[PDB]
Amino acid sequence: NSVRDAYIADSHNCVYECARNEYCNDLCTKNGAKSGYCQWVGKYGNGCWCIELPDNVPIRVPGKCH
Repeated sequence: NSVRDAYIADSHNCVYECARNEYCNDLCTKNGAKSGYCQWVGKYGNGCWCIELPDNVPIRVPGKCH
């Protein structure tokens, strides 16, 4: 598939921390996702989670934020 649900990440494999769900919905949708929300707890801790984020945008993968 060309989309996936995951933490959106930058070019350094770092999540985007969040204080508001709105921040994440905006961030996710402007990058092509259908919606998003803030995770205050999750696999990698605090960060925005996007629904159906296209695969030309990075997601947090195993390893470190560098």
